Amino acid sequence: SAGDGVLYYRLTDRYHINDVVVYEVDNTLKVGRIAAQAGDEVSFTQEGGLLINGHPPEKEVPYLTYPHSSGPNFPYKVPTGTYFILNDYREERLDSRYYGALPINQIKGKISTLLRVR
Amino acid sequence: SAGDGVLYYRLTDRYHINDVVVYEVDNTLKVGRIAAQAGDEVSFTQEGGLLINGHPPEKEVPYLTYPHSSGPNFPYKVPTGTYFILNDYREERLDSRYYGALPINQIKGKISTLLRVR
Repeated sequence: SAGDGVLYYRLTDRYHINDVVVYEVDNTLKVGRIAAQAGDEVSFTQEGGLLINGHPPEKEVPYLTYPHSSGPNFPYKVPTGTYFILNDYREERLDSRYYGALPINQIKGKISTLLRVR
Repeated sequence: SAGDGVLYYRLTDRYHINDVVVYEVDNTLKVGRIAAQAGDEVSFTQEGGLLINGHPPEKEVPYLTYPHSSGPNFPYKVPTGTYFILNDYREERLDSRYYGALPINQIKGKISTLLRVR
């Protein structure tokens, strides 16, 4: 039946690494995770491993991560006030691997919970 | 600082028209709204108006809605067990206007609240 169509907001102080966000690139609203923040250096191994400040993150064990051929040069320094976003399905490479890190106005908010039909 | 990276789920009985969902098309996680459900007929006016079962929905007043040239034929009958999804920025036309209505396995869940930095 008809819902009221009201998406609520809750104000928060800051985002965290690993948060699931709604992000906007090319006027497209997508979902991904914050992988790095201002000042971080993002790099790749040839074996598909993400490196952040020269360390392989513990939470990156599950992911096989390849660059986009037209994205930024790497190693990549995340600018002030921006967030480096990665899709959890890493073979959809049109995240910060193509766009670079995103300014905060392009982060629409964090998803803490999804409601889901069984 | 580092968050725990846990997205929670809450089980719900069903989705509603106008709900904001995370949806998957071409292995891409996107955000849009449920605009129509199984059995509904979706049509367009030339002036950019969505019609659902031959009525212009009250909540469609704000939206200027054009077809994708390679999407389904319209009028379009929403199949059993599927959801017709529209992006709120309607000029990003790669929603059900291109893909058709989506089966439930391609609806990842409903967003009720976003957490957002001021």
